[PDB]
Amino acid sequence: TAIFSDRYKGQRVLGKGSFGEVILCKDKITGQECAVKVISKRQVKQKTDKESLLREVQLLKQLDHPNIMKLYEFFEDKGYFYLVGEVYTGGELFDEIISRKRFSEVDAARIIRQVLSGITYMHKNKIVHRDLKPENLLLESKSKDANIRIIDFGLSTHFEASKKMKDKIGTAYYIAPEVLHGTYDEKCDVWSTGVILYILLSGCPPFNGANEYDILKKVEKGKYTFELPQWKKVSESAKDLIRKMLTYVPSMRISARDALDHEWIQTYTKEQISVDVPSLDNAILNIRQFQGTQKLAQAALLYMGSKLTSQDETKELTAIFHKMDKNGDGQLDRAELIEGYKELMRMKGQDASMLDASAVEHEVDQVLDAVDFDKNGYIEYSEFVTVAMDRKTLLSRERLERAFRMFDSDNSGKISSTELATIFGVSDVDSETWKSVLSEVDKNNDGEVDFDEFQQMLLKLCGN
Ligand SMILES: NC(=O)c1c(-c2cnc3cc(OC4CCC4)ccc3c2)nn(C2CCCCC2)c1N
Repeated sequence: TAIFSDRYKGQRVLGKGSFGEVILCKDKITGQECAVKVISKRQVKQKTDKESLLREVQLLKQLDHPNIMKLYEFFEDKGYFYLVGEVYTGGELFDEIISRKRFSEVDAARIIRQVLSGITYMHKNKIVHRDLKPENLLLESKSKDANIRIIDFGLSTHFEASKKMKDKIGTAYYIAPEVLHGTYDEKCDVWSTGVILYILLSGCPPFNGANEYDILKKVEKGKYTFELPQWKKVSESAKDLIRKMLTYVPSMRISARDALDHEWIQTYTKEQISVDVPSLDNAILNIRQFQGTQKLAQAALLYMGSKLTSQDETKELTAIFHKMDKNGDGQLDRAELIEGYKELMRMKGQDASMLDASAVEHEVDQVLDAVDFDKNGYIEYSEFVTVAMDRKTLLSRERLERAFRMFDSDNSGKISSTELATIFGVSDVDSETWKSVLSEVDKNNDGEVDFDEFQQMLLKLCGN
């Protein structure tokens, strides 16, 4: 029976998505590139039986639509599921939108119709997304006219979502109230799209709050308004469609297919009237701020997670090498470093990157190539542990710095206390807890932090 790494080698990590890591992979015979989502059975519960999931996979492989991620293969072993799909290189939709000089109702209507078109297809095949949100909208290439490909259609029905805030951050804004209460059908995906439409035309979520529970509460009540200024530049036709997508009771809410037939869509995507239509400069400003904020809270949580993983892995790795070293010499040699590093993976797992014994050998060699002399030599294990673990983290430590640079749009070097309150609110860190931590790093501060102080705060929030 077939095995994933007999067919694909890993070329590099693309990142961290719902339910697992996504790795850029390459067929060892054809040289075909693919994006491979790797779901750890230890980290994720399954909601269905094996049978039901194999059926859903078989179906998904046969579906085809230009706005839906194409799935090609599926594998399973002891510890993992490997979902193999087409690589897209244009990145998250909202990350491209903030890079934009001009945005109008026409740009929004082209995007929305892509999304609706992909959904209506999937609904005719009886597949609900359930967790539709901006992160699941990838652009196909780095072109300007790129198609939108919706990722993750079908996963929520079979895998139990993380309760960890590092993984659920951003979700509450887009969830349909009926999902909250348990009785949901395909119409939930219209809601979520309705929310994404609202955000596209105003740059503010319709249901908003200081922390996840406060967001959920607005959502379950289902009230929002169009009274903010930027709703002045927007057509009645858009607000009407939003209204019907944000209709509380699902059976009264418009279907995806009927949304595609709505006047706003008819009008704004006909690709004639575009030259005459205002750019929504306020909305795009608000999205830039919304996005920066979301990516910073996300980087903070990952960085804290990575410091904890690192602490855990450093001690474990050190224990494996000590127990290996009958020399009692603290010296260690290459084949053993690999053997121990493998024994680490054995029990930790955690590493989509280390999908085979050969991935490991090469990571050992890269560590040794940053280290001193004689790759093949008898080596002192403690110094190797330091460098191996730094390598693992600093991608976090780097992404953290980068997301703080991006968030600091005016290049002041600082984030104000109010900005922190927002950042920690979205990260669901208790106010008293961070204020407390803020006071212990800089006991003289005046309500703003530099990057080094912000980093020290997060270190103290993860037990350091
Ligand atoms: N297809 C790709 O190009 C991907 C993917 C991605 C996302 N979801 C997937 C979901 C997949 O399978 C499930 C869809 C039905 C089963 C298979 C591959 C996937 C790849 N994430 N990513 C990035 C991951 C880091 C965050 C940016 C997106 C890609 N570039």
